[PDB]
Amino acid sequence: GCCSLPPCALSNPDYC
Repeated sequence: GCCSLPPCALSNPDYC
């Protein structure tokens, strides 16, 4: 999911 994908985690910091 998002939190294990660097580009996604970077854009969704509070979510992760």
